[PDB]
Amino acid sequence: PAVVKNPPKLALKIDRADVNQLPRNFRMGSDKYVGVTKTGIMPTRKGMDTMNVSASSCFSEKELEAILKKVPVKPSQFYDVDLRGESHGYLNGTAVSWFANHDWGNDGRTEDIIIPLEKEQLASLKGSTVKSIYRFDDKKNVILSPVYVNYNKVRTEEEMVKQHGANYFRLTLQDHFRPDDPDVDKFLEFYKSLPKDAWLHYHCYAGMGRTTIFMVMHDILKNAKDVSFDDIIQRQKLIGIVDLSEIPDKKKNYGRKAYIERYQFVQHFYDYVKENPDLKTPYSVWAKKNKVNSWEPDYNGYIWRLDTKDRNQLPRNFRTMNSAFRTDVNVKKTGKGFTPTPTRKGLDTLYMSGSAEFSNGELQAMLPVLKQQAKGPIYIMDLRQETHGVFNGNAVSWYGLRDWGNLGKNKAEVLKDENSRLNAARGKSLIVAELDKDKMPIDPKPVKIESVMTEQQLVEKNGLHYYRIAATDHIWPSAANIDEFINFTRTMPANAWLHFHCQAGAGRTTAYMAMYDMMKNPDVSLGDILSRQYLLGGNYVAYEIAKPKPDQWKADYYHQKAHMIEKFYQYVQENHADGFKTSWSQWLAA
Amino acid sequence: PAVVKNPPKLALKIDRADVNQLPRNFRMGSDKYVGVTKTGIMPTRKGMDTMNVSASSCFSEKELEAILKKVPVKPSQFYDVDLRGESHGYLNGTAVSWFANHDWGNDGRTEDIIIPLEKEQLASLKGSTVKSIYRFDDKKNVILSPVYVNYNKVRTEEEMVKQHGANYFRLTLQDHFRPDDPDVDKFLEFYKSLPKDAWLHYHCYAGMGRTTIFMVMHDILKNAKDVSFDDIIQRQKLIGIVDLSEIPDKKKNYGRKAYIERYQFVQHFYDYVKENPDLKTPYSVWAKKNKVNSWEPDYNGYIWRLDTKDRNQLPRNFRTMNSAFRTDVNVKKTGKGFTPTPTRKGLDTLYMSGSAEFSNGELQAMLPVLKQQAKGPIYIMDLRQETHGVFNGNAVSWYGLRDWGNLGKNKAEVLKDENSRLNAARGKSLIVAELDKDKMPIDPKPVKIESVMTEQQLVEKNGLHYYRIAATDHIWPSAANIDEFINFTRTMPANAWLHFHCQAGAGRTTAYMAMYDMMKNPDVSLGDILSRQYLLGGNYVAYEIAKPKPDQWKADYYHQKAHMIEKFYQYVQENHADGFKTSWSQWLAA
Repeated sequence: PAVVKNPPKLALKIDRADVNQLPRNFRMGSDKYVGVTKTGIMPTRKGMDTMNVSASSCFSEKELEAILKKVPVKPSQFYDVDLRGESHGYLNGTAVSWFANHDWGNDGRTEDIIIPLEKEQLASLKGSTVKSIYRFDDKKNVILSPVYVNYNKVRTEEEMVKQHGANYFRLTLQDHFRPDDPDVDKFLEFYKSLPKDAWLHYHCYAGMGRTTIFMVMHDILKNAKDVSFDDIIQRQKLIGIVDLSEIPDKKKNYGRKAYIERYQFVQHFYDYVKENPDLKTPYSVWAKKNKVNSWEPDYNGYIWRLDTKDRNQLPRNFRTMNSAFRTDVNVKKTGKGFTPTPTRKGLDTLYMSGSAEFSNGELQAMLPVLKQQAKGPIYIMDLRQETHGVFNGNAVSWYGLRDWGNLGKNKAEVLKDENSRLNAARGKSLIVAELDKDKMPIDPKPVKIESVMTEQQLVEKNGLHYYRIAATDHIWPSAANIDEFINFTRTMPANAWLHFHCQAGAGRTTAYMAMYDMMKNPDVSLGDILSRQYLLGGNYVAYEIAKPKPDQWKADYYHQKAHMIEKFYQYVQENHADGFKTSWSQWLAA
Repeated sequence: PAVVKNPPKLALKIDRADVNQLPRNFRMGSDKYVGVTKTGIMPTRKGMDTMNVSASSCFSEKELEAILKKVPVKPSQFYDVDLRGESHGYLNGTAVSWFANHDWGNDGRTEDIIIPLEKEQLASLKGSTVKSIYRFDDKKNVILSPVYVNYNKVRTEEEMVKQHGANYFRLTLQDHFRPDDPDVDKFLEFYKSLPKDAWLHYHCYAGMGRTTIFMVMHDILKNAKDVSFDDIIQRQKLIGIVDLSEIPDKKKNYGRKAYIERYQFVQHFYDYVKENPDLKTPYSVWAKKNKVNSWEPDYNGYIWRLDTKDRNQLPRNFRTMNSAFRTDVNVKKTGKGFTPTPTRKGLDTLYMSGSAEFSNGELQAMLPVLKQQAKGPIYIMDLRQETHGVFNGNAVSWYGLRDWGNLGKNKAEVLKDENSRLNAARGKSLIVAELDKDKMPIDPKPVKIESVMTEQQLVEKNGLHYYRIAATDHIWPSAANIDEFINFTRTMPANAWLHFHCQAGAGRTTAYMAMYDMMKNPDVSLGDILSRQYLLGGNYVAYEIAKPKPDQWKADYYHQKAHMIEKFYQYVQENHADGFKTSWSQWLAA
């Protein structure tokens, strides 16, 4: 096969053809030493025979059978530890994956985006039994001219391994680098919970880098108290093929730094198991305490942001289902299915409005407009996970990088944080600033906080009702959050009017309005729903970034929304009849 | 101007046209804040007043004048701290440099190779008066279309600066990376040695990256006990541009790691200054102690290598100045001036021979041949810096990476180490192995060491005289080692026969034989001497690698030999008259 001259950014290619044999670089913790150390003295073998571990490059289905046959245990005691962060899966028994230069197909992505993206990429292959798939050169690490592959099974590595009665565990590690502290913590949690008779098999693509890191971690976990670090490093070289302490002249600049960083990492890991036999205190906490921690971003709040100043007029992006379509249309900000002329039916019976956050004056201005249109209990649906409130009549919020100050907290932890911080601000002199295009404060100056109340106190004091859903800014609403919404609609009053809002009244606000709209009008088309919600004043829920520039971190999140809003529409179609007896979370299990 | 579609690997380009003005990104530790921090809160300015520091991008000669005229001190209290590792210089008042992708013109070179390489690169321009010099786009860091530059003077940044009465200090740092621990030590030593009214000006190419790192170090050094780490990081951004704590979304994989590594480095530097206000413990020592040290190779010996087995025959590459030229001559192994038919003038009376190391048996076979051609006392000149000796009749050495086991040691320390290790091995049983092409031991098996002696004891026991020069393997002999040799020849008998040897009989051996040949025969040209010495069985001293692969670390050292051998020649021509009154070191300094 010839080398592809103009390879695409991301190309699906063959990893391993289905062959009956042990996979490349297969090896066991009890194998004999091959070759010699630089001194010519063999390192001790102490503890090697009882580690119950193997490792290899990635494997085709038939190669996995050979492994299961070969290892001295039953599939139920076998755990496949999948270390690849790049997207991969199986066409029948053939292993495949999406390749980008340096095997950085999912470069910079987090696990919560990688696992779902991969599921989708594999899903896009189902429903066909023939596909053009590039070939690959292992030594030159480049893609080669394609060949058609016939198949009738598309599986993730987990589905495939489970179907042979074995276990599975994934880590989405970028090729060429040591794992970050959070992944080490995730791995140690998995390892601490295993049955004492478990057999771990590590693999990545080639079977050397990442896999050697983990074979050394395993060895350290089993024998650090009895064997030295240098002996562990050398014996893993002798039964595998990589010596982690080796920094070759071949490696320069960037590459060289990654080799050094991975070698220092296993040294820190060694020192960790050595000073913490019980693995009680987390690796990340230990590393942090000893200043050898890896870097992670911090999303915690650091500044009171002014969301909107008290003024007497409607809030930004305000709209009702009885509002006129917009004038400032821009098709470049729309997406799949946007017609400039949606049906607009069911809208008058849809008692729903939406807007950006509101201050005290903006809320006064809304009451008359809503009272005149409403025909039942009016609810303000606050969709903000971030801590926010009211300072001297102005809407403020505790802002952290990416507005993710409460990421990871449950609803109750959010409320406790919210009540706590707002209170701690009462009466003090604090900076409350508006943020510019780059999120830096504008002409910040301290100000005395006279009054402080939650948005709920402000809403109820004005005779409206209130319901909080702590949805994270910039992302598709979580499964639990969408269900908390559907549940709420089960028991809500008769002709309840729902006014949705987040920080700007675009992202979360429009996604929920669109979903509510679909629930009440399963006769309208997904395209019409999304189009009307955008024409009214929200954004286009299915919008995607055309040409993703480097600094556009939202790209994958927009894509995730585009995909899930359509999955929601299909949930409404198959479950509204029942009255949604099947919850969205349950339905997702299909 | 326009971008070049295919620039040469290394391309000479313009850094700064000569203009009368402050250089870009010029700033002073006393400047005022511009912009805000993310919290809206400004960091204290404590100590920023008395740092006596400035920074900027690289500058043209006129821009240096603008700086000197601008700072509040006289040229004599001014220190230009040049952080550029890339080769740079001046054509008249215009700054120029040799550019390679990512500005890694000298990627992986040590300061010992760089400073002289740069001097030779700049010298290569001397003589000519016109040069087509590529232009350069700062915003995209790409080589643009060439212009014709006319100059009458070529200078190093050091020569240009001192001519303006200022002081100069260089650190050869690679762009994009934090400084390594040994470079930090070298900086701390420079720093500790300064008068207290010194003005330090830092610059790299753009005035950011490397420069920001040292602006932050400088601040830390002057105010660590009074200002927090976070404040120094923020206030340095307010007067400069770059915020070191910022890891931007646009930085991925390799790039992102570098940003992180530099930010962690200034944090460790901060802890170090905090804990060592007196800067007594070197940074590297402290870093190793705390396990936050940067990685460096270990050249220490670790295995007894079998240099040459006790056999009865002349040693490898044996040869005399009465010998017959080689039959297997290879021109790909020669170089500038290789006549395949060089003179013979002054040879029959040079009284010189050479060869690889030798064991007991090979010395024996050598005596008869020498004692027959020698018309005076025979001296064995052992040119090995590495610790070696004789085990059970076999020539062995204590081999460390690159055979640099005694790197950085003086003659006395080398002999002390040699006696210690050789004696320590007597009686014991251990590995003495021969090495393969990868320097790994071939079939390592322990052996009992019955007898042990130094090469000196072996030589003197056989009635020959012994002299030792500790020359480092693979490189051009040091100025001190060359002078130690000249001095020896001035005190030896006029009929003395010198037999040089190293471990292979090629590198060090031929360079010294060639230098001696030139000293006795100032009449014959370099080419004759070098070819003559190659034909006789040595190697070509001016040999260079044609298409050097990334794994051939020796390329730059061969280049250095080819350059210094010619310089030595010019030393003879100008000093053979008075009998070398001025030493090679003294001359070199000119």
